[PDB]
Parts: sequence; structure tokens; C-alpha cells
Amino acid sequence: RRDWENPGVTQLNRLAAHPPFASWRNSEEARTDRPSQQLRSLNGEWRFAWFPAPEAVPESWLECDLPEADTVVVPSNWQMHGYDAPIYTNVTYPITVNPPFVPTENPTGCYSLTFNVDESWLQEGQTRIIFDGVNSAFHLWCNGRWVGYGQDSRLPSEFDLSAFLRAGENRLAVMVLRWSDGSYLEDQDMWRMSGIFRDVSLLHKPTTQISDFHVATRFNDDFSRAVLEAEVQMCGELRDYLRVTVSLWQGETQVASGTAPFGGEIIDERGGYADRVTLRLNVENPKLWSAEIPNLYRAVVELHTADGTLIEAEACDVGFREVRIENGLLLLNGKPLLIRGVNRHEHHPLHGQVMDEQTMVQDILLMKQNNFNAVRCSHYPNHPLWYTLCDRYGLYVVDEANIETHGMVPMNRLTDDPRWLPAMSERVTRMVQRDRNHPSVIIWSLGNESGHGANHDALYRWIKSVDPSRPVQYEGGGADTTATDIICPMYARVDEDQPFPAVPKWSIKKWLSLPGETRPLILCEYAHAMGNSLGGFAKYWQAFRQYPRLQGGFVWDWVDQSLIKYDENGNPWSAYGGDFGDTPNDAQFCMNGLVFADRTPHPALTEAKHQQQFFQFRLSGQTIEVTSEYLFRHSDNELLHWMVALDGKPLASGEVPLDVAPQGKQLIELPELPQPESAGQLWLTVRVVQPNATAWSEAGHISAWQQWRLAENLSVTLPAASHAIPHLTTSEMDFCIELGNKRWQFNRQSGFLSQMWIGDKKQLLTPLRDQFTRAPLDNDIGVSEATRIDPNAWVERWKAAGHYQAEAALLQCTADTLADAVLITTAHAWQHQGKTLFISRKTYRIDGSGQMAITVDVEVASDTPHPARIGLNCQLAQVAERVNWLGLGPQENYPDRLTAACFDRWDLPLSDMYTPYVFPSENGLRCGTRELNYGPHQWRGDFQFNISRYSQQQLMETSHRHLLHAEEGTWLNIDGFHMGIGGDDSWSPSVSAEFQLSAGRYHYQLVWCQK
Amino acid sequence: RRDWENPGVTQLNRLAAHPPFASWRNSEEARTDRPSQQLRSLNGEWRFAWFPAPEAVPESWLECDLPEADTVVVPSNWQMHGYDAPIYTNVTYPITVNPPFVPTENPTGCYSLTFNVDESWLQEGQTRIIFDGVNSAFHLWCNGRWVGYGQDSRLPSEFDLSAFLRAGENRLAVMVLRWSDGSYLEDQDMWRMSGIFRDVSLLHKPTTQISDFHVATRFNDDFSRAVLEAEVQMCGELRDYLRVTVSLWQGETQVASGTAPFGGEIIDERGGYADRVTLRLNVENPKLWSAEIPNLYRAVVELHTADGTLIEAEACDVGFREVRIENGLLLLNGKPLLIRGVNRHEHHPLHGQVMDEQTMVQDILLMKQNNFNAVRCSHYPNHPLWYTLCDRYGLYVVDEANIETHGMVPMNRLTDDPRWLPAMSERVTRMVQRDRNHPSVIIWSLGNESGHGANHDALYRWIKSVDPSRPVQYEGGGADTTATDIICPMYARVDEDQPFPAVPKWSIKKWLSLPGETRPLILCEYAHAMGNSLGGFAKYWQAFRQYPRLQGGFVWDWVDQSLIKYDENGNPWSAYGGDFGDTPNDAQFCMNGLVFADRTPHPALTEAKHQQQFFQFRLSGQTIEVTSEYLFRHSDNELLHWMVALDGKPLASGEVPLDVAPQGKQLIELPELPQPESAGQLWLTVRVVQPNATAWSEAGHISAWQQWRLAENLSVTLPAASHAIPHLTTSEMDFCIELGNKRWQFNRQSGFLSQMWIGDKKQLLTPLRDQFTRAPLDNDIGVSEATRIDPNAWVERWKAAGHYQAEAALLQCTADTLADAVLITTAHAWQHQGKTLFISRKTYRIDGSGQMAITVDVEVASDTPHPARIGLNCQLAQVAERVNWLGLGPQENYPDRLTAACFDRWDLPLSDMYTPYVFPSENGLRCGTRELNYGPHQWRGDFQFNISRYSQQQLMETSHRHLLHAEEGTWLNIDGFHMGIGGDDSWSPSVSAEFQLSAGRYHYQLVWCQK
Ligand SMILES: [Mg+2]
Ligand SMILES: [Mg+2]
Ligand SMILES: [Mg+2]
Ligand SMILES: [Mg+2]
Ligand SMILES: [Mg+2]
Ligand SMILES: [Mg+2]
Ligand code: NA
Ligand code: NA
Ligand code: NA
Ligand code: NA
Ligand code: NA
Ligand code: NA
Ligand code: NA
Repeated sequence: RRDWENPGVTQLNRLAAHPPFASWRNSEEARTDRPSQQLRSLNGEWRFAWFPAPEAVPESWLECDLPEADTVVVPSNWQMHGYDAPIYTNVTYPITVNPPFVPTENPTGCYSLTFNVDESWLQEGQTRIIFDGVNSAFHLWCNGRWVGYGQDSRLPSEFDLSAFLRAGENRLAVMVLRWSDGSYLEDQDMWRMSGIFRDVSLLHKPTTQISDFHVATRFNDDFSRAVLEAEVQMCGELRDYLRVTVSLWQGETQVASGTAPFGGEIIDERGGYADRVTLRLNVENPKLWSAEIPNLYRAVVELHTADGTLIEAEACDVGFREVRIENGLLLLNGKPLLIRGVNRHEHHPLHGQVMDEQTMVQDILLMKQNNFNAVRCSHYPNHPLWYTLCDRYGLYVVDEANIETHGMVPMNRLTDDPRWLPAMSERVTRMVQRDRNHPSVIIWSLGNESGHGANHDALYRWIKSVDPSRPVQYEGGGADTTATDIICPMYARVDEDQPFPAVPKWSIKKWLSLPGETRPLILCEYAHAMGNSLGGFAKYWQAFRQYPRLQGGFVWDWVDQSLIKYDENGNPWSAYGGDFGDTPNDAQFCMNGLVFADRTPHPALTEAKHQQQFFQFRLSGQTIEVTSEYLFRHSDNELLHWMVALDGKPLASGEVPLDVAPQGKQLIELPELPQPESAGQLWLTVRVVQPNATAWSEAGHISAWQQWRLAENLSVTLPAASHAIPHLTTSEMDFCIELGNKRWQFNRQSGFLSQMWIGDKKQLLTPLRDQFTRAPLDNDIGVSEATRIDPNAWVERWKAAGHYQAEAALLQCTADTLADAVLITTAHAWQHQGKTLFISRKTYRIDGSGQMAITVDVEVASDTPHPARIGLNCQLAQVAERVNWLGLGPQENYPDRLTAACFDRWDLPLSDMYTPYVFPSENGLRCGTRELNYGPHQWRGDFQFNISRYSQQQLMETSHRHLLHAEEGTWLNIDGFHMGIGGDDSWSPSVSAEFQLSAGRYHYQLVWCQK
Repeated sequence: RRDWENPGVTQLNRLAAHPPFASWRNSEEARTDRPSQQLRSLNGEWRFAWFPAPEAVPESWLECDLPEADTVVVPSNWQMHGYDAPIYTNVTYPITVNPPFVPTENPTGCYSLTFNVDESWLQEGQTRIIFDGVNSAFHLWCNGRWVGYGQDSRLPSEFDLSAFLRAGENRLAVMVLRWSDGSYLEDQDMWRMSGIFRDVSLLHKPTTQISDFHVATRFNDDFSRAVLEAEVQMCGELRDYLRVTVSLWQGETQVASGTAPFGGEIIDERGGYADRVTLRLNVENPKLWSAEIPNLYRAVVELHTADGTLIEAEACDVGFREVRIENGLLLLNGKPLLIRGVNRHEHHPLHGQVMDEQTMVQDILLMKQNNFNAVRCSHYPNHPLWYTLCDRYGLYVVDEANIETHGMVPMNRLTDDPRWLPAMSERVTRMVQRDRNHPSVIIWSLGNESGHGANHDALYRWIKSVDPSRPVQYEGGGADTTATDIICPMYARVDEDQPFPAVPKWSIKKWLSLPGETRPLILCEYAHAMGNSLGGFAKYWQAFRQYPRLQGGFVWDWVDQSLIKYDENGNPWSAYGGDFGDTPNDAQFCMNGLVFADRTPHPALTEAKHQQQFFQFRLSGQTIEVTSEYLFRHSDNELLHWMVALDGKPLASGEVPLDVAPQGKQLIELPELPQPESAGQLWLTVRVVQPNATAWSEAGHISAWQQWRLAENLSVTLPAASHAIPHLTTSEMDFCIELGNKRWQFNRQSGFLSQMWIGDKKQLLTPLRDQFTRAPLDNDIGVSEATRIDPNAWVERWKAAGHYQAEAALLQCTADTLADAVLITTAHAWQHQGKTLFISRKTYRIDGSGQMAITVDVEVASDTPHPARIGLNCQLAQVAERVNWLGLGPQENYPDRLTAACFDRWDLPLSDMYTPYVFPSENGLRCGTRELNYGPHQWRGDFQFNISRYSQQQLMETSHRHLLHAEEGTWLNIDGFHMGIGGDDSWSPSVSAEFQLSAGRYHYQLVWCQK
């Protein structure tokens, strides 16, 4: 039969799901979580062969190794070994939508391994094999004999091999199918790969075994008393001498223990479970678990005899915590949580979707290091090790079932179909059966983007019945259906409603008070970090903090799903949709992370970190008020550093330790600060530093900061009188001003400064001209698919209006000789099809000091789309190594994403003034700059700017960052005003009104000089 | 693969479930529900071959018929043809509890059929086959080619045969397995049969078709306006020219009609169902549907081109009614229901589990004629025609999923197992998709006796989601779990609690008000009608009428599940558990009905009819108050017949028209009644008569009655003085009294009247002795499983105390000659192992009138189990044809079951005084009798009695009624007192206290004379 084309058959001869087992045969080894000789890893080099379809697989393969097969490493995704192309499609299914059928051309991966077992495993006991991850379906053979079949690429499939094992060499044969009916439930926006991408192992258990166990913790009103209730289930022959003992450990101390024979209480007219027993342990003043302080206990479950003989032991870490929704609030150990989360896929630039401990630890450290306290398993059960790390490092987790049918029409066609309830149910139930003992998991999720069907309600209720300890949520069908305890929309904006029919996305503040609504609101997804994004991020946090029931959300998302390819020379580059011949494909939509595929941060990460700080500050006079947003921990590893500076010049500082309790305040009085009479603005910058290193951070780690303007003393002194006076030389074609060894040349035909000289060295490679456009950011383009011409998108509106093709018509270009300077006045009008888009009026004043004062006043037609920017740009001949400036920095910041930037004197290498977004666009800008220094140049004013070796044009025409070439000289963009980058989503205009350049008339001035 | 041993595989290539289809190609035919040429019946003579296992089936069977095969009628269960034996087991599974495995020796039934198909059917469209019922799993082949597989013995399985058929002759091959994993979900307390026991048919549908349609009716606050919403789904070629027209008909009048193109409203981000359409029709002052008045409309669903081409039409009967639970009450069209229901199994004594129209109509007419208005489909979806009849005749239906795992341990082992969820959901989901359009179905049931598992919660929620028009109920796990909207216990008693651990059965009155409880309570099972039962029935109805939230229940059950067998003389007799060599079995527990398998009424039926009357009466002086319990109808077919009688002698009578509004009252003043001077008790008897015939009753049908004692005149006149005086003759052995032609002989050794003579003929075959025991009724024995002795059972307490073997010891026997009579005085003590159980003191007075007054005074030890009865018995030499008595009658009646009986002068043939209960026991009693006439004898007093040709001993020793043999003469049992029969359940003592003979001392008198 073709079991991969029948949702009625999701497995064959597969063992029941259960919590992580190791079948320890020694209680001390179990308590310390040390290795168990009964659990073996079969990871390593396997024999692999690729085929176009399962029909092409030679039967001989079942009996012996095919000489054509290659020796590859397992786990792995065969697209990563180059056997075929990984595919990046977002919504549209990778295969023709015709359930339950799949294409006859079904890439088949044939894996095989020769191995042998310990003599004792042949004598007695149950030997089972475990495949943590097989994408997407597979058949299994042992020593030529068929064992079973399994589906669901994200949960373990186990099979009893006891009756197939033989002395000597044994051979596993695994036929993996890329496509199956299960693929209809795995349409997540990500790379479509396949193979055995997760661990493979052998577990040896006794015939009379622990087949399952559940750990629960209930508390009293103040959590000073708890009861640990453990239900243990067994398989095999029941016998009166059998006992179960559950002991609770805190380090090497046993705080509580419980022993009892099998035989549960009576549950109905036929009695109770003779094969189960529930132990109840009293725990006084338990140490509570939270992301803040991940206190953990160790629970050891022993199946032994009444007279002391251990049969086998299983165990897990225990975190005493209560998760409950009360009066509209999500409470953890009685406190309202504020979710600082992120959605994280299991992605690796080299290994594809194969995860490893090192990578997970790296993600967790970066996350906590950037003030995240939660993560969503978008959109499937993760690698088993992820939960252990979260339990221990401290991260709230949303465990999500591997069910996504985004590409269906309507989205709920399958999920509302009773005939898919079985397949759907196993993806939900097997997840809960596997992860329910993990304390880090505080919320169960029924999946992602599958509309809202009756199957969702059925499964919602099942969980509620089986595990009342955790709330259940699901966004599909409107984010507030009868299948979710939490209003969990994706991309709902703060103040703006999006009244979509049927599934509107109300402003989150409004959503809360809709007639009858009482549930808490936590976005399952928000702040789409695709490329230069996260504009308006602070708006979300201001709302989260002011509204009790707005309890945060999970950013989308953690890491760019870009893959690594190599060119002719063997140099690596970041590839995305379509770069593998995969088509249809959705281009760069697979990259929406706060970090690059190699975990290098994007500028946006700093903004998230800043807005997600755990300490709030207020300033009044000499007093700084520090408020703690921690719910449980006291600030026992923090000291406040404060420094006052005048225009970047340090003037005073000092440190004060932080002794603030959760939700508490601390008043800090700053001493008398010297009185600077020197013109300038005084700035106060404070930062919280962690003097001691921790499991997730180094000593000196900065966890928060904030800036304030103190006193400002305006300059009322005039500059030194000009000894000399510049001379003007006229020509029909040019206006030349000369002073000392400096020369300025204004082209009378274009009306632009076309050249400058310091001695005989040219300064410009391209004239200084106005600029009202920018290389479109992913948010300006707006498309979740590589096949959509959207006229509503900003980039499209700018093209239709001719912003990118507007030619500068000169209206006026005059020159006047003044008492101590030359005044050049110009006026241009950018038009397109007889329509004047903008009008620019300027005056250039050059005095005897050699300083060029540029005054600019622009007019923007009210009926033309608001411009991307209002400023000037040119290509300097110069190419220096440093960029020194007095403004917001040191990292890239934009109008609607600069709260994390600080005002000060920054000095960086030129390359750092460039942000390597895989998909090139406007980047590296820095706002609130009062002074910019490059080479012999200095510009003064109050402007925004970016500077690099790439022109706006090149960035605009280049698809991949690796294809960018450094242009001659340096490109400079000085903006008086720049449009917001937005980010609420990346497929519709998202730049908030206050950040759109719509004033109609703009003014800004600059001073250009040398030295 | 052995799919019949895999709960993961419940079907292969089966079509989706849907409501009844006929695929008319003419709307008028659809409207009239006339036969459809596109719907053929394949019922008739098939070829059948029996095998001991599927592996024994020869391959040649697929290609052609087998020589040894026989020609049988289908549908049918092969056990009814004698191929193997039917098994009657209650709780214990008929197979070894080892899921999902069945015995390797699994009886296999090979059915085959060579049928014809017109090429017209193959020229276009889809040709499918439909099996309405295959027990319990099967594989299907058409023309030697494999088609599919299916499970669930109670719901239709459909397969597309389009590509397997050919013009002309075709052959089907159906391999039916008796056992499968599905059997673990079909452990209902009934006969375990198998085969194709329901209709088989062939349906033709065009390629573009109506694949499903839902009809719903919502109303305004007063039901004066309504909206009919019909959602229609299509399959095939979806084009813009497609339309659906739903028209509503009331007879030949089209009341409403709607037409629209396909394309449902937007439901989610991907759009909506382009293959669906919802029609909404307004209906003013709709005629409401109810069991009282089954008003129906006809809905025709036309799939057609916009231009007028009918592709095909489907249809159904529509009942406009709302079913909702509000404030604790179950409401039908806004009024609280009083469920007068009964559980009914699909059983036939000759055909087993095969249902036919005639039988169904017979059950329905009998049920309504006996004031039943509801029925529970215990415990599986019923034959499709059942719902049509209930819709049309008017009966509230509880549709129940085919799920019972009673035999598991604990009962919820499979239902709480997520691995059995798939199999369970299909039994529930496919039931709803098939019957959701029938108005008679008002409640969905999740199954029966399967404990309460998480799977129950998920499916409960599923129904609430797909169909919010009907409450969902389920008794498992305690009758009040989170999986039921109605508290629906089985056998919960009216006042007495039964605090069982985990799943107690509280007194229904108490259950309603337990802290926090608010739901209505309707017993899914109560008043176990096993054998001589229904004692205490009136107690349930008094409560139902007094407590608003006690809304009735379903009696258990309708018809005895006895099967017909024949003796060597070819005569038929009723058989039960074990009568077919079936072992283990539960003998007679399969017979618990109000009627025999041939639908002959048990005496209990009348008690049910009486207590379930729709008119209540109250008497005050000469005014009779009638109160209607009807919720929607006026008494437009009822008249009141009243009659007054003096000890059976009718004095006055008359008719009065009944004009009562629903829930209304009517006062009727009786005319000046006569005032007879003659001694006696005046009795008033009123009967509600239906003058006109109905679809369910004949003219003259009596639907209710009631009696009252009016004025009484105690006889104070002395009997004429006797001329003569009896002569006494003494001897050591006897006391012989003589008067005229009458003689009496009292044995001086036994102390009993050993013989009498009328004229000169003997009158006794056995002496007149005391009796304190009775042939145990099913309720005295109690053992739902013949493999469970029980000391607590009444029969066991009586035996242990020696009630059945105690011998009378003479304490005294004297004779005295009075002035006008002879007085015999006796005393007896019944003992057992030195214990005195009872003491009987009597006096026999024989005067000159030839009469014999017997005075009896009994003492019963307080520490001996209360006696079954306290009276006298003897074997009359006479065998008369008639029995005439003044007292309760005419049918059998006992202390706790005599409310239906009426006091009057009854006269019946001897045979009617015996109730042919299949399992013999005490029977035919009649209480409140003041006079009994049999042959030349007459007995006067105030007693209870039974009279027949069978001795309590024979009844007690015989297992089947056909084994009973008339004894010489007639056995007479005259009781001063008789214990109640009980019936609340048949497996534990249920006779209420007030009906137990515990007074310690009893007195009664009788006068024997020759009339
Ligand atoms: Mg499958
Ligand atoms: Mg998606
Ligand atoms: Mg120990
Ligand atoms: Mg099966
Ligand atoms: Mg049962
Ligand atoms: Mg018409
Ligand atoms: Na909040
Ligand atoms: Na994406
Ligand atoms: Na501190
Ligand atoms: Na670009
Ligand atoms: Na009631
Ligand atoms: Na029964
Ligand atoms: Na009437």
C-alpha cells in the first residue's frame, strides 16, 4: 500500500509516546542525570542512497548495502549534502494541492546501518529504536524484515526491535519519503527539506517497566507549601512485591520521598488501574521556578521490589511553578508575567534543520543576554534537548504542535474536516505526552495558521482535560476563537485597527475591551524583523507596560533562514529562496531574524534588548528613580553606572549598587555636578552592569541603560572675524569661489555643487545633489511571495509617482558677493510627466574661514506619496578608515528605531557604518547627528546620515550582499529628514503616520568645512 | 496486513459520511419522497460461505462463486441461519481481553453477489455501493479487484465502484469478519452476532453533486418567526453557472424558496468555501414539530445551472423545533419536556439484529399507544428508517454513538487512551454527519458504559462545535462528568442513595441539588423491566412531576432479546443466554423488556402506560379536575367517560367532552349520583377516550384512566340464622365436620385441612397449608453475570435462613362444638436447624350456613429475612375454565406495582391468570381482592392471589416456560400479604422498605363457601 497517501495511516507498529527515558539501572546515575548504558546513540556515519521515487528502490537494498550508496553523517537533511534542492516556499504548498495524494516523483532517501547489540540485550529485555526526527514519513526494516512505518517530522517514532535482533551484525534499512499526506500538515513558512535530521538511538528496557509518568505541582495560597503528585504507569507482569518510589532531590539532599505498591484508586464501576500508582509528596517552602531564577529539583522514579531490588529508574528535572489565568491575567506563581519573547525556528546555515547543543546554547545565551525571557517553538515540537536547556537556563516556552495548513483554501479546509482529526490529534497528543513534565513549557499551542476548525476545539478540550496545569492557545481563525485561553494575534498593531473581514486584527489595546472579552493578550508574533526593520518596536512596549492585560508577545523572529552556498573560488555566501533552482519560491522572505544565520546580530537586536529592559528609570532633579520589573528576584547582581558629558566630553561619573526588590523602587541622588559655562548640552547616561558572571552572561554585562538631557547652555559667542574674503569667478557654465587653496565649483546648468578642491586634489566624484528616495527596504517592497505586484506598497507608490525617475529642472542659480563671502542661491523642481513632485531652494554661503553654510528649504506636493527621505548625497573622492560623529550610535538607527541608540562621540571603522543585510537596501543611517567627520571633511548641523562604499543605486539593483562591489570613493547621504522603516509586518504599509514625511515644507541647514 | 487487528485502520477507501441521499433527477419526486431510479436496492438472495478464519478462505472465491456456498437472504446475521452460534454475554467480552488482537480462529463470512448494472450508469457520473451494516469488519472486492475495508457495525460504509464495474453482470465479494479491533468498542449487553445485517444499495450520483447538506431552524423569542438555514456542499466541476435552490414545502404549498451561486462568506485569511453555499429562508408562524404534533415541512435541495438545468436533487423532512437547555431545564420550543421514554434495541426473535419496516412500525405504534414519547438508541446508530418513522410518527430520539467498552478494566482504559481516539471519533463524527438533519433526534449521546476518558471530552466538544442545536449527553464515569450537558444516571433511585466509590448513584432528588449542580437530570436507564418487575415505577413519576429539573427517563427496556429455537417436534420456544451452546453466557439477563420478543405485552407495560398519562386528575366532592400535561396541543381528540359502580355493579355513567388547553385545567361537575342503601363501596372510574383514529391509534383508544373510592356503606346486617348445626366426628387421626352435603376433614397429626367434600366429591389434591415463600423473581435472584454468587440477594437470604425447607411443627390442634358451629383451633411453628422462623395460629369456624371462616395470625422472627409472602396455598382438584374476582385487575399486579390495576368485577379464562415469563417465577398475582370465584368455590376477605396449573415448586425448578407442564388440578395461592417485586435494578435488593413484610405480626381472615 501507499501509506504516505492516506491520512488514516500515520504509523504502523509504533510505540506509544512518553517522557524522555534512559532506563537507568542505578538510582544514583539517574539522580545525577549521568549517561545510561541502556541508552545508545546510533548517530554517526550511515550508508545513504538517493532515489527519484520509492518504486525505484531495488529490493536488494533490504538485504544488503548498495555499492552505489555513499557514506554520510546522520542526523542530516539530504539537501545539505547536495542530493537535491531544498525549497523555500512560504504559503503555497511545495506540491500540487490534491490531498491526500503527493507527487509520484517523491524523492526517496535510503539510509542503512550495520550494528550489533550487547549479548544481554539478546538474552532478555525490550530493545527499541528511536528516531527523534524523520522528514516527512518512513518505513523501517531490520535484518531484511519490515518493522513499521511513521509520520510527523517533529516528534519521535519508536519501534520494538526485540524480535528482529540477532547475534553478530544487524542491519537497519530506512526508506524516507520527502512527501507524504503528513506534508499537508507541515506547511510552515520555512525551507522544505527531508531526511533523518534528528538523533537515532537504541533504548533497552525491562519487560516489567516504567512506561510513563507525570509530575504535577500544586500550591497553597502563598506558595509556602506544595504537593508533588506523580502518576506512574507500568507495562509487563504485575506482581505484589512490586513498588514505586518517587524521591525529590535538591542537590545532594533528598527533601521528600514516597513509596507505594501498584494499584490506583477506584475510578469507575470496573475498578481502577492495577498497573498505575500515584505518589504524593509534601514539600515545605519550595524553591520556585521562573525564567528569573530557574530553581530546579530532581525527581527520581524507581520501579523496584518491596525488599530493595531496583528494576529500573527514570527521572526528570522538576520546576515548582504554577501557571494560571485569573481575572484576565496570565499568572506565574501568582504574578502577572510580561512576555519578552521571540519565535525561533531550528535553523542552521550549514546543517539546515539539524540542531546541536552548541547552537542551542548559543541561541539561549544571546536571547537572555538581550533581555528575552520566552521563546515560541514555531511551529512544531523542538529537539528534545531544547526543553532541558530552557528548563535549566530559564526561559518560558510555548510548545507548539506540528500542524500548519496555511496553503489550503480556506485555511481550515483540513482542520475542520473530521477525517483529518486522527492525524491532527496525534501531533497534539504525542507532543503533550512527550513534553508535559518540562517546567519551562508554560503554554500549549495547537499549531499555526490552519484557520479555525472543529478539530481545533476537540483538541483544545483534550489538552484541558489531560493537562489543566498549562493554558492552551491558538491564533488561527481570528486569534480569539473558542480554542484559545489567550488572545494571541500575529502582527496586530498597537493603535491601528486592520478590520480584515472575518479575521480582523484589532489594535491590541482595543481588542482587550471588546464587548465580553476578558482574556489576556499576548501576540504569538509581532515586530516582523525582516531586514532593516523593527520600527515602532518601542510603541509595543509602552503599551505592554501600561496595560495589565497586554502581556507582551514573541518577536518574529530569531534567526535568518539563509543557507550557505559557495562560488567558483569556494567563497561562501548567504543564499535564500530560489538560489537552489527551487521554484516557485518566495525569495528573501525566509530571512526575518534579529540575528544573521551565523548568529551575528542585526542592528534591531539592540532595540529589542533596550525596550525589553527589566529596570525602568525616571529622572527628577538630582534624583534617578529605578523601578524593577522583576517579579521574583532581587537585584543581587547589579550596580548602576552613571556618567555626565558635555557634547560627548566626559565631565563626571560614578557608580551605585542596586538594592531593588521585584516591583520595588530605589531613589538615587546624584552629587553636585561641576557647572560648565562652556556652550553645549549636558547628557546623563546610566547603565545597569552585572559585576558577576552567570550561566548566561559574562562579568561586566550591561543589561540596561537610559539617557536624559540635563542642563543646556546655548552659545551666544560669534566666530572669529574673517581675515580674508573669498573671490568669485563667473562663467556662463560655472560659478567658482576661491579662498586660500580651496575652490568651490557650481555648475550653472545643473545648479549643483559639482566640484571642490583642497589644493589640486578633487573632493567630489559625483556632484552634491538633493535626494528624495532610498534603496527600498524589505518593508518598502512588501511581499511574502516572489510573485506579487502590489500598488499599495511604498516602493510601488514611489515608482508610480516617478520619484526614482524625477529629473531636476533648474529654476534659479544666482551668485552675490557679500562683505565677507559669496552667496550662491539655487532653486530646482523635480518633475515627472509635467508634475512637480518637489521643489528645492538653497543658498550656499562661503565666508573667509572656508566654511560652506548650506540652507535648504524643500516643498513636497501634498498629493504625491510621502518621500523616503529629504536630504543630499554625493560621492566623495576620499576614502578614509574612520568615521567619527557626535550623535546617536554607535549602531545603525532610524527615526522609528533609535531609542536604543545613545547620543555621544562615536568613532568606528568605515565598514561598520555599513549593515550587511543579505538583501541589500538603505542601511547604516544614524540620526540626531550634530557633527560628522570623515577624512578632511566635517559637516555640522542636526541631520541623519549614512556613509559607505555602495551607492543607493547599487544597493537598489543588487539582490545579494555578496554581489556588491565597493565603488570608487565614498558615498555620503546627509538627510535633514528620513522616513520611518516600519516593521509591524512586511507585506503592507507599516510606517506610522508620525514617521511619514508629510509636513509639506521642510527646512534644514548644514555647514561643510575642512579639518 | 491484519487490518481487523489495528485500531489505527478503521477503513480503506471509504467515502465521506453524509445524510440520506437518493439523487433524484426530478424535483417533484424528491418533494414527494417517491422512489428514485438512481437508488437501487441490492437486497435479496446472495451466496454465502462460512469459514473458521480468514486464512481458510480460498483465493478462487474472489474470481468466482464457491460450489459449497449456499443461497441466503441478505441482510441477515449468519447466526440466524445456523452457520455458527450467537453469544449472549453482558459485560465480559466475548473474546480474550488483549487489544487490539482478536482470536486467530475468527469466524469469517464470505458473501457474494452477481448483479447487473446498466451501462447508462457507467456512461456518466459516479456509481457507489452502500452497506448500511456489516458486523463487525469487512473487505470488499468487485470483479476480483480489491475495493476497500470498513469497521463500525452500526453505520453505513460507502465505496466508489465506478472504475470496478462493467456493463451487464458484475460480482461482489465481501469477506466479513466476526471479530476485529472494532469489537473492543462494541461490548453492548446483547447478542453477539455478525454478517451483512442491514440494507445494501447502489446509488448513482452525477460527477458534479451535492456531497452534503445541513438544515437548521432558528426562532425568535416566541416562535412566531423562524429562519431556515441550509448549508450545501458540492463535489466535482465547480463553475460560475452552478446554483443551489432550496425550497420549503408544506404539503403541496411552497412556503419559501431561496436560490444562490456557490461561494460561502469569507471565513479566514485564505478566503472561504467556494464549494459551499448557505441559503436562508424566512418562515412566518411556522408549524412547530414535537412528539405531540409531528408537523413536518419538506425541504428540497436542487443543484442546478443558473439557466434551469437540474443536475440532481436531494431532500429531507424538516421539523421546526428548538432544543435548548436553559436555567437547568431541557426545553422544546420553549417548554420544559417530561421525557416518557424507553431504551430500545434492534432485536427480532427470528431475524436477530436485522430490522424491517413492519417491526419498526409495530414498536412505534405500541410505544405511543402506551404513552411513551421518546426512545434511546441503545447503544448505537439505528437502521436509517427508524429516524424517518420517529420524525413522522413523533418520538423524541437520543442518537447514540456505537461505543461501549464495558468489559475493560477499568471501564475507561480505552476511552482515556489517545491511541483509541481515532477509532472513537469516527463512531461519533460519522453518526452526526448522517443523522443531524432528522428533527426527531434531540440529543446526541457519546456512547454507553465506557467509563469517562479524555477522548469523551474531545468528542463532546466536537459535537458542541459542529452542531450547537442539540444537547450532548453521556452517562459514563458518574453520570455527571464534564462530557455531558445532562445528568443522566442509569438506575439511580428516587430516594435512596447508593454511595458507590468514585461513581455513586445518588437519589435523583438529591443529585439535582448537590453543591454547584445546575443541570437537568434525565435517567438514561431506569426501572429495569426484567421478568416480574417495574415495582416502584410510580415512585419515579411522582418525583418527575414534583421536581422541575427531574425531566423523566428511559425505561430499560423495550423488548426481551429472546431468540426462537425449535424442539424435536418442530415447535418453537424462546431461548436465552447459553441456549445455543454459547459459553460463557449471562443466561436470561438479555430479557429485560416491557414486551416479549414477539411484541406481546408484559404486565409491566400497562403500569408504564398508566404512570405516563398526559392527563392528571383530582377529585373534590362532585367535581373532577382534569389537568393536561401536553405542552403544545389542545385535547382536540379526547372525551371523558366516567362510571360509578357498587362493588362491580354499575350504577351510573356518562361522557363529557374534554376541552383542555396544554398545561391547562378543566373542571367537570358530576351529576347527582345515586345513593344505594345496599352495602358496599362506590367506585368512580374515569377514562380518557380518543373518539377519532390517528396514525398511531384506533378510534376508541383509551389513553388514560383513574379511580377513586366514593361513599362506602359498611354492611351491618346479620346473616340469617342457621337452621342446622355441623356435626363433629373425632378419631385419633382426624376431626371431621359435616353439614348437609358438605364435609371437612382436619388431620390431627399435621394440623391442616386435608380434605373437603361438596356433595360427595373431593376438592383437594394437597392440604391447605401456610406458605411464606415464592418462586424467586428475577429481582429476588439478581446476578447480571451467572458467574457471581451473592449472599445479599433476597433468594439467597431466604435459602440461608431455611425458608424454603423449614417444616411445620404442630403445637396444637383442637376441636370444640359451639352452639351453632364447630371450631377448629391450630398452631404451627416452622423451624430450621433449631430456629423458629414463623408461628401460625388459626381458627376454622364452620356454622350452619355451610361457610368456613379462617382466621390467621402469624409471627415472624425479627431476625429472619422478611418473608416473600404470608398466606395459604393448596391444590384444588377442580380445573375450571373461568376465574371471577372482585378486586384489582384485570392484569397481573403486585403491591409495589398495582396503580394501573382497577378495582371492579373481573372474569377471565384460567390461562390469563398465568403470566408466561420466559424465565419462570411467582406470577399472575392480583391484589386488593375481596371476592374470588373458581368453580364451586368462593373466597371472601381482603387478600392477594394467583391461581394456575403450576406449583410454586415447579415454577421454582423450571428454567424455561416451554418446559412447564400443567399439574393435576389448580394451584391456589391466597395471601394476606405479599412482598414487593422491586425493579429499580435486577442485580441488588431493590424492593423498597415500605413493601417489605417486616411488621413482625400479621393478621388476615378468609371465608370459604360454595356459591
Ligand atoms: Mg499516512
Ligand atoms: Mg504560514
Ligand atoms: Mg533511595
Ligand atoms: Mg482496524
Ligand atoms: Mg454494558
Ligand atoms: Mg422550479
Ligand atoms: Na502589561
Ligand atoms: Na518569513
Ligand atoms: Na545590587
Ligand atoms: Na536590492
Ligand atoms: Na419534572
Ligand atoms: Na440486560
Ligand atoms: Na376533545
